[PDB]
This record gives sequence, C-alpha cells and structure tokens, in this order.
Amino acid sequence: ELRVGLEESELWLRFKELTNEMIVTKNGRRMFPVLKVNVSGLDPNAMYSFLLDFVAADNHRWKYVNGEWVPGGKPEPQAPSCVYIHPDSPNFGAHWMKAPVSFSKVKLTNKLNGGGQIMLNSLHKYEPRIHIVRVGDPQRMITSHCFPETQFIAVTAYQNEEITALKIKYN
Ligand SMILES: CC(=O)Nc1ccc(-c2csc(N3CCOCC3)n2)cc1
Repeated sequence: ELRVGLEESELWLRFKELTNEMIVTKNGRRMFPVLKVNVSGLDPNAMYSFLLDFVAADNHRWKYVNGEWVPGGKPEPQAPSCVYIHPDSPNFGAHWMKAPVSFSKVKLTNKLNGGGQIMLNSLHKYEPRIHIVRVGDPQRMITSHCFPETQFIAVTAYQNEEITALKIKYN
C-alpha cells in the first residue's frame, strides 16, 4: 500500500508549536524547514511525477497582536493555483523510494514574477500538499497527501521573535 511519511516531523512541530511563519519575497524565498517525505508502495517499475502545492487553511486572514496570532480580517482573493514540479520528475518508483524526496528548491513569493515559484498571500495560512502523478496513465491517476505538521502563515517579515530565533537556531 502507498505510504507517504513526513520527514523531520519533530522539527516541523517545534515550529508549529509557535505558529510557523514563512517569508515571501518579490524574488522568491526557499522554505525552512524544507519539506521532505519518505515513500513506499509505489510500483518500482512505473514512472511518476511529484508535485507540490499549498492549500489555503482558513476563510480569514491572520494578524500578530500582543504576541499572539488572532483572526485578522477577511481573506484576500485566492492566490492563483501554482504547482511546483519536483525537478526529478518524471522518474521511476524505485527512484522516489530510494531515499527521501526533498522539495528544497521551491521558492515562495508574493509577486507573480514567474520562475516556477509559488505565489502566496501574506498573513494567510497554508498547508503544503504533495501529489503523485502516474506517467502514461489513460486514467490520469493522481494521489494527494496533506501534511498538517507543516502548516504556516506566509509573512513578508517574521512577526514572532521566537520564530526568528528558531529559524536561526536550527538553520
Ligand atoms: C484524476 C485527475 O484529475 N488527474 C490529474 C489531475 C491533475 C494532474 C496534473 C496537474 S499539473 C500536472 N503535471 C504538470 C506537468 O508535469 C506532470 C504533470 N498534472 C494530473 C492528473
């Protein structure tokens, strides 16, 4: 059976405890932690592509007030659906199962200036999601997994000084 496990889940949870934040910039910013997953139960002989997108978590915005995150207004219109294609795609099941799959090069932006980046609205919460797409399949089978440990609020600058400190501590 197909199993996709989050790697470094305890590191993600140290960030989620504080409410995790990821910087978005005009030119794009890599994530820390990096999203990495282990995979078993693909057909080692078949070929798949791996995709990453970011699902909006709430029907409202957030704001950091008196040291706490609280509901911060109505949401901005949905960011356009951008998908990040894992650079190893397409590849054999055996390739994806050989070692954890890392999305270390994805960049998050708040400006649609292209470059295979993901556009996010500042002060909104997102949950990373991975899709596995079978190659050459007339049914276009796709399997999708969410990772609740990895939820974060997109920000143009860190709000929580503890997040700023944790980002330096572990990176
Ligand atoms: C059942 C069903 O809805 N299937 C399905 C839906 C969406 C995709 C999809 C979305 S972007 C994509 N790419 C991007 C280019 O490289 C790999 C393929 N594939 C694939 C299959």
